[PDB]
Amino acid sequence: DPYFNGANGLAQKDIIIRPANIELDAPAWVTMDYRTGDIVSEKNMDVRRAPASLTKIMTSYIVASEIKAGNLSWDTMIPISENAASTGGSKMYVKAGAKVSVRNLVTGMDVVSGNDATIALAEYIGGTTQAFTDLMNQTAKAIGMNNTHFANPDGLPGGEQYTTAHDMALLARSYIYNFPEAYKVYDDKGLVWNATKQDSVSIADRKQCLPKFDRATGNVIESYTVKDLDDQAKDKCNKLFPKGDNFVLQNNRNRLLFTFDGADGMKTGHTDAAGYCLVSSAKQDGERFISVVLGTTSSAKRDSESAKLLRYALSKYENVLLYKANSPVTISADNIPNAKAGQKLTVASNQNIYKTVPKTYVPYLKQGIEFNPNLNAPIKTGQTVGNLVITLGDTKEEIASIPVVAMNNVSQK
Ligand SMILES: [Cl-]
Repeated sequence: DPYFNGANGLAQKDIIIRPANIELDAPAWVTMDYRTGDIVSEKNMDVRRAPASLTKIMTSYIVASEIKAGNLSWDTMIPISENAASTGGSKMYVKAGAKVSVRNLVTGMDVVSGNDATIALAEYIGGTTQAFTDLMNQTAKAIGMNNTHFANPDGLPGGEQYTTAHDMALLARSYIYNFPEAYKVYDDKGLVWNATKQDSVSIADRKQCLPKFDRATGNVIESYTVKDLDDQAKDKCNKLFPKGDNFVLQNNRNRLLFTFDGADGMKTGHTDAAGYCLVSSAKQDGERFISVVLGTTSSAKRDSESAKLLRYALSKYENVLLYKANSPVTISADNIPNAKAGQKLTVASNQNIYKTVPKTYVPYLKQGIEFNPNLNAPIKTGQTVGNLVITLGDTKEEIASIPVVAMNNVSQK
C-alpha cells in the first residue's frame, strides 16, 4: 500500500500477559494442578502449621488403602468402643456397643468431621489410636510429606502436631489418584443419620418422603409429608423413617460444594492454633486443581480465599504436552567443534514435558536445544549433549528444560 506510511511499525504485536501474583491474607496456601503436579500459586507453602481436622484426610487415606488392599471392605461392621462414642468435638453420634459399617463411618468422618467415627476406624485398623498414629506418620513419609507429623487420628489439639500446605496438597493428589471411589464421598452434601438404628438414609430418599422431624429432639414425627405418594413408596418412607426414631441431620461444612461450580472436595478444619483451613479441589473440563488454605481468621475468608485460588487457576492456566517423549530433533553437526562436515545430530529424551502453563503463553512457546557450550566431537549415541528448552516467544526466558541425549554419532576430524 503506497497510501500509508509505516504500517509495519504501526502494527501492534500482541502483548503477553503474565498471570499476576495473587494476594490473600492467609498465612499459607498452595494451588497445584492434579495431572502435572505443577504448583501455579503458593505462599509459605513449606511453613509448618497446625493440621486441625485436615488430619482426618490421612486417616481416611489409610482407610481407603486397606479397602483397596482387601483387608477391609465398605460393608465391614466396626464395633464402637466407649472411648470412640465419648470423644468430644464434632460427632456423627455413633453409640457405644453398636456396629457401624465402614461406609457410614467414613461418611461421618469426611462429611461431618465426626471424631467418634474417626476414632472407631482408627482403633479397628491399628488396635490402639497410638499405633494408628504411627501408621499415619509412616504413610506420610512414604507419600513424601516430609514436613508433617500427626499426634492423633482426628486432629484434636495437643502434642507435637504440624503439616504444611504443600504436604497437604501432596496427600490430596495421592488420594484422588489412588482412591477415586473413596474420594467421591467428599462430594456428599450432608448426612441423614438414624441414630436409633445406627444407619444412614440417602439424601435422595429424604427428598422423596420429606419426613417431619421434631425441632428440639430430632425425633421423626411424620414418616412422609408429601401429599401424593404410591402405597408401596409410602411404606418405604415408613421403613427408612420409622415413627419415633431419632435422626441427626448435618450438612457438609465445605461451603464450596454448594457455591463453587465443579468443586467436589475436600475437607475443612479449625483449631485456635491452626485457624480456619480448607483442602479443596475443583474440576472444569478435564482440568482439576487442588488448593490448600491454612490459617484464615474466619470461615467466610477460608471459603472466599480458596474460591479465588481455584478460579484463578482454572481460568488462567492450561495443561499442554510441550514435548512428546522420543521425538527426534535433528540439526546440522558442522558447527559443533572438531566435527566431520558430512554428519547430522539427532537428539531426544525418553521423558515427556507435560506442564501447566498460562493460557496466554501457549501460542508463543518454542522448542529449542541448548547444547553444552563445550561440546565437541566425538559424541556417542546415548551421551548427554544438552537440554531441550521451551522458551516464551523469541526471548531467552525458559518455561521448561529437560536433558536431551544423543541418538547419532559424530566423528572428529
Ligand atoms: Cl489436571
